[PDB]
Amino acid sequence: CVKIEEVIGAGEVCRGRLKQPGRREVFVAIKTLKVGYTERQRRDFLSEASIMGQFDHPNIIRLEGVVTKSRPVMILTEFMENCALDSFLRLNDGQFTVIQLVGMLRGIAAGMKYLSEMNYVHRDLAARNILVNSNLVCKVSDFGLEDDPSDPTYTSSLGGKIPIRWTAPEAIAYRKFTSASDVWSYGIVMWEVMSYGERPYWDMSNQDVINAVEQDYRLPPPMDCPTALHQLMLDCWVRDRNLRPKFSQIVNTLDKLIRNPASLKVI
Ligand SMILES: *CC(=O)c1ccc2c(Nc3ccccc3)ncnc2c1
Repeated sequence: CVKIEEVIGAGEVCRGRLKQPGRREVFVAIKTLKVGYTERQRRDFLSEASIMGQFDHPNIIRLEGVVTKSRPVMILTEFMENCALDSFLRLNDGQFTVIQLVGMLRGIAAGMKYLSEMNYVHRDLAARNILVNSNLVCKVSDFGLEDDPSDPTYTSSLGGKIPIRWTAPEAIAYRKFTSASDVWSYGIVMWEVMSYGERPYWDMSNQDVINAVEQDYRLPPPMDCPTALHQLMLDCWVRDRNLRPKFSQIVNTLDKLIRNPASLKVI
Protein backbone atom coordinates (compact mmCIF):
# COMPACT_ATOMS: atom_id res chain seq x y z
CA CYS A 1 0.00 0.00 0.00
CA VAL A 2 2.84 2.45 0.88
CA LYS A 3 5.43 3.27 -1.86
CA ILE A 4 8.42 5.59 -1.12
CA GLU A 5 9.82 8.06 -3.74
CA GLU A 6 12.46 10.50 -2.33
CA VAL A 7 14.04 11.65 0.99
CA ILE A 8 13.37 15.31 2.09
CA GLY A 9 15.13 15.61 5.49
CA ALA A 10 16.37 13.92 8.70
CA GLY A 11 13.72 10.00 12.29
CA GLU A 12 13.27 11.00 8.61
CA VAL A 13 10.71 12.89 6.43
CA CYS A 14 10.17 11.44 2.89
CA ARG A 15 7.88 11.93 -0.18
CA GLY A 16 5.87 9.05 -1.70
CA ARG A 17 2.56 7.56 -2.96
CA LEU A 18 -0.41 5.83 -1.20
CA LYS A 19 -3.22 3.58 -2.58
CA GLN A 20 -6.16 2.21 -0.50
CA PRO A 21 -8.86 -0.24 -1.80
CA GLY A 22 -11.73 2.17 -2.54
CA ARG A 23 -9.88 5.50 -3.03
CA ARG A 24 -7.55 6.90 -5.77
CA GLU A 25 -3.73 7.35 -5.45
CA VAL A 26 -2.52 10.58 -3.74
CA PHE A 27 1.00 11.97 -3.01
CA VAL A 28 2.03 11.59 0.67
CA ALA A 29 4.68 12.74 3.22
CA ILE A 30 6.11 9.86 5.30
CA LYS A 31 7.49 10.47 8.82
CA THR A 32 9.69 7.49 9.79
CA LEU A 33 11.42 6.59 13.08
CA LYS A 34 15.24 6.00 13.15
CA VAL A 35 16.55 2.36 13.11
CA GLY A 36 16.61 0.56 16.48
CA TYR A 37 13.53 2.30 17.96
CA THR A 38 13.03 2.18 21.77
CA GLU A 39 9.71 1.22 23.51
CA ARG A 40 9.33 4.79 24.93
CA GLN A 41 10.28 6.42 21.55
CA ARG A 42 7.73 4.17 19.73
CA ARG A 43 5.04 5.10 22.35
CA ASP A 44 5.83 8.86 21.96
CA PHE A 45 5.68 8.65 18.10
CA LEU A 46 2.33 6.76 18.09
CA SER A 47 0.78 9.09 20.73
CA GLU A 48 1.64 11.97 18.29
CA ALA A 49 -0.04 9.99 15.42
CA SER A 50 -3.15 9.50 17.65
CA ILE A 51 -3.39 13.31 18.26
CA MET A 52 -3.29 14.19 14.49
CA GLY A 53 -5.98 11.54 13.74
CA GLN A 54 -8.54 13.26 16.03
CA PHE A 55 -8.68 16.35 13.75
CA ASP A 56 -10.46 17.02 10.41
CA HIS A 57 -10.41 20.64 9.13
CA PRO A 58 -9.22 22.33 5.85
CA ASN A 59 -6.51 24.24 7.84
CA ILE A 60 -5.14 21.25 9.84
CA ILE A 61 -2.70 18.77 8.25
CA ARG A 62 -4.58 15.63 7.10
CA LEU A 63 -3.36 12.26 8.46
CA GLU A 64 -3.72 9.72 5.59
CA GLY A 65 -2.61 6.70 7.65
CA VAL A 66 -0.23 5.02 10.16
CA VAL A 67 1.98 1.87 9.77
CA THR A 68 2.07 -0.26 12.99
CA LYS A 69 2.12 -3.95 11.86
CA SER A 70 5.63 -3.73 10.28
CA ARG A 71 8.95 -2.05 11.24
CA PRO A 72 9.79 0.81 10.62
CA VAL A 73 6.65 2.58 11.95
CA MET A 74 5.26 5.35 9.69
CA ILE A 75 3.07 8.50 9.83
CA LEU A 76 1.48 9.29 6.44
CA THR A 77 0.13 12.78 5.67
CA GLU A 78 -1.12 14.57 2.49
CA PHE A 79 1.92 16.10 0.66
CA MET A 80 2.04 19.85 0.91
CA GLU A 81 3.77 21.12 -2.12
CA ASN A 82 5.14 24.40 -0.84
CA CYS A 83 6.51 22.87 2.34
CA ALA A 84 6.99 24.96 5.61
CA LEU A 85 5.59 28.53 5.64
CA ASP A 86 8.76 30.28 6.93
CA SER A 87 11.08 28.79 4.22
CA PHE A 88 8.37 29.38 1.55
CA LEU A 89 8.16 33.11 2.41
CA ARG A 90 11.95 33.78 2.57
CA LEU A 91 12.47 32.61 -1.02
CA ASN A 92 9.27 34.45 -2.14
CA ASP A 93 10.38 37.77 -0.46
CA GLY A 94 7.91 40.48 -1.59
CA GLN A 95 6.19 38.20 -4.16
CA PHE A 96 2.69 38.30 -2.55
CA THR A 97 0.01 40.99 -2.14
CA VAL A 98 -1.19 41.99 1.34
CA ILE A 99 -4.51 40.31 0.58
CA GLN A 100 -2.80 36.99 -0.12
CA LEU A 101 -0.79 37.25 3.12
CA VAL A 102 -4.06 38.02 5.00
CA GLY A 103 -5.74 34.94 3.41
CA MET A 104 -2.79 32.79 4.65
CA LEU A 105 -3.19 34.26 8.18
CA ARG A 106 -7.00 33.71 8.03
CA GLY A 107 -6.45 30.01 7.19
CA ILE A 108 -3.98 29.60 10.14
CA ALA A 109 -6.44 31.40 12.50
CA ALA A 110 -9.37 29.17 11.22
CA GLY A 111 -7.26 26.06 11.97
CA MET A 112 -6.36 27.41 15.44
CA LYS A 113 -10.05 28.33 16.07
CA TYR A 114 -10.89 24.61 15.33
CA LEU A 115 -8.11 23.32 17.70
CA SER A 116 -9.23 25.65 20.55
CA GLU A 117 -12.86 24.41 19.99
CA MET A 118 -11.56 20.77 20.37
CA ASN A 119 -9.87 21.97 23.69
CA TYR A 120 -6.40 21.30 22.17
CA VAL A 121 -3.48 23.61 23.07
CA HIS A 122 -0.81 23.43 20.34
CA ARG A 123 2.14 24.85 22.33
CA ASP A 124 4.41 25.20 19.29
CA LEU A 125 2.60 27.49 16.87
CA ALA A 126 5.27 28.94 14.54
CA ALA A 127 5.69 29.42 10.79
CA ARG A 128 8.09 26.38 10.72
CA ASN A 129 5.05 24.23 11.84
CA ILE A 130 2.68 25.59 9.16
CA LEU A 131 2.62 23.69 5.84
CA VAL A 132 1.67 25.24 2.45
CA ASN A 133 0.11 23.53 -0.62
CA SER A 134 0.14 24.53 -4.37
CA ASN A 135 -3.06 26.66 -3.89
CA LEU A 136 -1.35 28.66 -1.00
CA VAL A 137 -3.68 27.04 1.62
CA CYS A 138 -1.89 27.05 5.03
CA LYS A 139 -2.28 24.08 7.34
CA VAL A 140 -1.36 23.83 11.01
CA SER A 141 1.00 20.95 11.72
CA ASP A 142 3.38 19.65 14.44
CA PHE A 143 5.91 16.78 14.98
CA GLY A 144 7.69 17.38 11.62
CA LEU A 145 11.13 18.41 10.23
CA GLU A 146 18.84 26.53 13.06
CA ASP A 147 19.98 30.21 12.62
CA ASP A 148 22.27 30.22 15.71
CA PRO A 149 22.85 27.20 18.04
CA SER A 150 24.01 29.81 20.60
CA ASP A 151 20.41 31.17 20.71
CA PRO A 152 18.51 28.03 19.82
CA THR A 153 14.92 27.91 18.60
CA TYR A 154 14.11 25.46 21.40
CA THR A 155 15.57 25.72 24.92
CA SER A 156 16.09 22.42 26.78
CA SER A 157 13.84 23.19 29.71
CA LEU A 158 13.31 20.67 32.49
CA GLY A 159 9.97 19.16 31.57
CA GLY A 160 10.26 19.87 27.85
CA LYS A 161 11.73 22.02 25.07
CA ILE A 162 10.29 25.57 24.83
CA PRO A 163 10.58 27.92 21.78
CA ILE A 164 11.23 31.15 23.67
CA ARG A 165 10.68 33.58 20.78
CA TRP A 166 7.18 32.21 20.14
CA THR A 167 6.03 31.50 23.71
CA ALA A 168 3.73 33.68 25.90
CA PRO A 169 5.53 35.13 28.99
CA GLU A 170 3.21 33.22 31.40
CA ALA A 171 3.88 29.91 29.59
CA ILE A 172 7.71 30.55 29.80
CA ALA A 173 7.45 31.58 33.52
CA TYR A 174 4.84 29.14 34.92
CA ARG A 175 4.14 26.59 32.06
CA LYS A 176 0.64 28.14 31.85
CA PHE A 177 -0.05 26.77 28.31
CA THR A 178 -3.60 27.68 27.16
CA SER A 179 -5.40 28.71 23.97
CA ALA A 180 -4.53 32.33 25.06
CA SER A 181 -0.78 31.48 25.08
CA ASP A 182 -1.32 29.95 21.56
CA VAL A 183 -2.83 33.40 20.60
CA TRP A 184 0.47 35.05 21.66
CA SER A 185 2.31 32.51 19.36
CA TYR A 186 -0.19 33.37 16.60
CA GLY A 187 0.79 37.06 16.94
CA ILE A 188 4.43 35.99 16.37
CA VAL A 189 3.26 33.95 13.28
CA MET A 190 1.54 37.15 11.95
CA TRP A 191 4.88 39.03 12.33
CA GLU A 192 6.79 36.14 10.58
CA VAL A 193 4.25 36.25 7.69
CA MET A 194 4.25 40.09 7.23
CA SER A 195 8.10 40.12 7.38
CA TYR A 196 8.48 37.19 4.84
CA GLY A 197 10.06 34.88 7.46
CA GLU A 198 12.42 37.16 9.42
CA ARG A 199 13.79 35.91 12.79
CA PRO A 200 11.69 37.38 15.67
CA TYR A 201 13.83 39.67 17.86
CA TRP A 202 16.85 39.51 15.52
CA ASP A 203 20.22 39.65 17.32
CA MET A 204 18.64 39.75 20.80
CA SER A 205 19.77 36.74 22.86
CA ASN A 206 17.04 34.31 24.13
CA GLN A 207 17.50 35.77 27.67
CA ASP A 208 17.22 39.36 26.20
CA VAL A 209 13.88 38.32 24.64
CA ILE A 210 12.43 37.20 28.00
CA ASN A 211 13.74 40.39 29.74
CA ALA A 212 12.54 42.77 26.99
CA VAL A 213 8.99 41.24 26.84
CA GLU A 214 8.78 41.52 30.70
CA GLN A 215 9.63 45.26 30.33
CA ASP A 216 6.81 45.79 27.68
CA TYR A 217 9.01 45.63 24.56
CA ARG A 218 6.97 44.50 21.52
CA LEU A 219 8.16 43.72 17.96
CA PRO A 220 7.88 46.72 15.59
CA PRO A 221 5.56 46.51 12.51
CA PRO A 222 7.47 44.91 9.55
CA MET A 223 8.21 47.02 6.42
CA ASP A 224 4.92 48.04 4.67
CA CYS A 225 2.74 46.26 7.30
CA PRO A 226 -0.76 47.83 7.54
CA THR A 227 -1.42 49.49 10.93
CA ALA A 228 -4.59 47.34 11.49
CA LEU A 229 -2.51 44.16 11.20
CA HIS A 230 0.09 45.42 13.66
CA GLN A 231 -2.62 46.44 16.10
CA LEU A 232 -3.95 42.88 15.90
CA MET A 233 -0.37 41.58 16.69
CA LEU A 234 -0.24 43.97 19.67
CA ASP A 235 -3.67 42.61 20.84
CA CYS A 236 -2.26 39.01 20.64
CA TRP A 237 0.71 40.18 22.75
CA VAL A 238 -1.21 41.71 25.67
CA ARG A 239 0.55 40.79 28.97
CA ASP A 240 -2.96 40.20 30.48
CA ARG A 241 -3.80 36.86 28.78
CA ASN A 242 -7.56 37.46 29.44
CA LEU A 243 -7.50 40.55 27.14
CA ARG A 244 -5.95 38.76 24.13
CA PRO A 245 -8.55 38.04 21.39
CA LYS A 246 -9.89 34.49 20.96
CA PHE A 247 -9.17 32.72 17.65
CA SER A 248 -12.85 33.30 16.62
CA GLN A 249 -12.29 37.11 17.12
CA ILE A 250 -8.99 36.98 15.11
CA VAL A 251 -10.87 35.21 12.23
CA ASN A 252 -13.61 37.91 12.47
CA THR A 253 -11.05 40.77 12.43
CA LEU A 254 -9.19 39.28 9.39
CA ASP A 255 -12.54 38.85 7.53
CA LYS A 256 -13.41 42.51 8.36
CA LEU A 257 -10.03 43.56 6.81
CA ILE A 258 -10.72 41.39 3.71
CA ARG A 259 -14.22 43.08 3.37
CA ASN A 260 -12.63 46.57 3.80
CA PRO A 261 -9.29 46.37 1.82
CA ALA A 262 -8.69 50.18 2.18
CA SER A 263 -7.76 49.50 5.85
CA LEU A 264 -4.86 47.34 4.46
CA LYS A 265 -3.35 50.42 2.66
CA VAL A 266 -2.77 52.53 5.88
CA ILE A 267 0.96 52.07 6.77
C1 LIG B 1 7.74 20.16 0.91
C2 LIG B 1 8.33 19.59 2.18
O1 LIG B 1 9.53 19.70 2.40
C3 LIG B 1 7.42 18.92 3.15
C4 LIG B 1 7.99 18.57 4.38
C5 LIG B 1 7.26 17.94 5.34
C6 LIG B 1 5.89 17.64 5.14
C7 LIG B 1 5.02 16.98 6.09
N1 LIG B 1 5.50 16.60 7.30
C8 LIG B 1 4.90 15.81 8.30
C9 LIG B 1 4.78 14.43 8.13
C10 LIG B 1 4.20 13.66 9.12
C11 LIG B 1 3.75 14.24 10.29
C12 LIG B 1 3.87 15.61 10.46
C13 LIG B 1 4.45 16.39 9.47
N2 LIG B 1 3.73 16.73 5.79
C14 LIG B 1 3.30 17.13 4.59
N3 LIG B 1 3.98 17.75 3.62
C15 LIG B 1 5.30 18.00 3.91
C16 LIG B 1 6.09 18.65 2.93
